[PDB]
Amino acid sequence: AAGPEMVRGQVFDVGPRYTNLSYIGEGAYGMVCSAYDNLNKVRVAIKKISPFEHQTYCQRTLREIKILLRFRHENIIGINDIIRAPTIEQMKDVYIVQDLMETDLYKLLKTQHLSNDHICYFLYQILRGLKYIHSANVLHRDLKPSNLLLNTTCDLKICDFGLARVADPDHDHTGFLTEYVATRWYRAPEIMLNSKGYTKSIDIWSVGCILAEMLSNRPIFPGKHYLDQLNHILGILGSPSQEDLNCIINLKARNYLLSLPHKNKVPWNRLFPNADSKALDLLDKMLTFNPHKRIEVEQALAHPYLEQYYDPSDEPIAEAPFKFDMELDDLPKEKLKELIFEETARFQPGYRS
Repeated sequence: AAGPEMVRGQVFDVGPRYTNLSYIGEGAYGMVCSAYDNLNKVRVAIKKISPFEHQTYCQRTLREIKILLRFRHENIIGINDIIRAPTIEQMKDVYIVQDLMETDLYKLLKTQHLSNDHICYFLYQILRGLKYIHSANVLHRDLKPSNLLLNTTCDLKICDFGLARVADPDHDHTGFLTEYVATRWYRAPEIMLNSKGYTKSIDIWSVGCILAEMLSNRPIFPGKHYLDQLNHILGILGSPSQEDLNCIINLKARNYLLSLPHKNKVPWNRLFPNADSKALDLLDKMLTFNPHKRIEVEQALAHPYLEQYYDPSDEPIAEAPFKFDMELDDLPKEKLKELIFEETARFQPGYRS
C-alpha cells in the first residue's frame, strides 16, 4: 500500500525491495510470507517475528539468529536478510528472509511413497548437515520431517533453530538444559528419563524417527502424551536391558521403568519388510535406548547404507565452534532486545562493514 504492505489485515513492512506478498503459514512468533526479492530476482520466504513482550521468545529469537548467522553449509537454511526498524524503540517486529523451498519432508511423505534412492539421499543430507551442527557444539533439539526443507531438485536443508542451543563440552550441563524439548513423537527416551541432563545424541534419535517415517510414511512412535510416548517406544524396542536401567541416573525414573510390564523387541523387518537391510541396521543403531551406545553422526555417515555418498573430505565441520560465551543468554528481555538489535544491524540499509 501507500505505507507498509498489508497481509491478512496485518502489517508486513518489508520495504520496497520485497513485493508480491503471499501468506504461507504461521511461525512460532508471527506469520510467514513468500515475497519477490527485487534485487536477487527470485521469490524468498520471510517470517515476521514479534518476541519482545516475552523473555523466552527473545532468548529463542537471539539464538536462531546468532547460530544461523555463523553457520555456512549447503544442508542448513541460512539467513539472507533481516528487516527491522531503524531505531530500537521503533522495533517491535523482526523479519527474517530465507530461501524459499518448494516443500519439506513432512508434506512430501503425505503424498509420496519414497524410492530407496531418495530415502538414502535424504538421510545422507540430514546427517551431513547434522555433523556440522554438532561440530559447532550445537544441539538442534527439534529435528522432524517438517523441519527438513526440500527444493525442486532434491536438495535438503535443515531449518527452524528456534529450539536449538549451544552446549560447550568444556562445561558440565547436567541439570541446566531446558526440559521439554523436541516434538513429542521425535523425543528421545532420555528427554523424559534424564530430563535436564541429555546430550546431542537426542538429535540422532530424532533422525532415526525420521528414517522410520521415510520408510513407512507413518510416524514410528505416535505417542499421545509423555508416558504413552514412552510405552510406544518400549512396545517396539522392548523393555530396557539391565545395564540401561542402571545408566538412568534419576531414581524415580528408573523405578517407573522397572515397575512396567515386560515387552519383547519387535524385529525391524516385521515393521519394514520392504525396507533395505542396511537401512534397518543403521535404523537399529539410531533408535538405541541408551544414549551412550547410540551411533554418532560421524559413524552414521560411515555406515554401509550411505557408502555411495559417504565422503568425509566433502562433509565439512564448523571452522569456529561455539563456546560458553554463547550460553550467557538467560538475560532480561530488555537486554535481549538490545542484543537482537545489534546482531541485525549489519543487515540495515547502508551498514558499513
